[PDB]
Amino acid sequence: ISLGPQVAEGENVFGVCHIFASFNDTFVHVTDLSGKETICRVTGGMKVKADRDESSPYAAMLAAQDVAQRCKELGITALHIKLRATGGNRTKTPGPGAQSALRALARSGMKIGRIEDVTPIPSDSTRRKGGRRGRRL
RNA sequence: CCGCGGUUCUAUUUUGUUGGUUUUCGGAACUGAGGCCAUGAUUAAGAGGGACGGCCGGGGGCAUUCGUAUUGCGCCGCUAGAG
Repeated sequence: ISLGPQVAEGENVFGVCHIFASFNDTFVHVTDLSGKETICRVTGGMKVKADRDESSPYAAMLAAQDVAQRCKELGITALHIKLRATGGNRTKTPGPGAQSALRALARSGMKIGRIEDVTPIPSDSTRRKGGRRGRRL
């Protein structure tokens, strides 16, 4: 009770941290072992007010620390991690804020379980946006 | 190729007293049974066609099935952002 379980010292509680680290934004989302129930979600867009640094490591680590103190407020100790890119037909790589948010969570008194990639990879996608001539800049 | 059967006609004869001539008279018309030919098919193209045997191949047509992705929908969670 009291915003946490009654688990003894012998066993620790495992959360799940979805790090949707794309370009232009990074999501850190802590949930239970099914993901059905959520504890906290903080993103760079709601942490920086410059509209450009939504994917910056500066805003990403601040998001990670905020969900970290909230997780400790709920007594969450261990944390399996699911890293996720944009996926689909678009980019399949994590953005800049993945490593900063990951490092911030470790250094904020949290424990780390297993990191796995849940990036959506199509067998073969639909027509990707941009035309056949690419994005001529 | 060689002889022996097997048809229709025809240059000439002179069986000089006319007549009848035998003129098969000579040769050419159609053919059956033969003999002989060393009897008679160039080779099978590092040309081609076809067959046969085991494969081989995102070759093609039809039918069936699997995969996540994307988009949309319905609940649940949570915050004011998301893009």
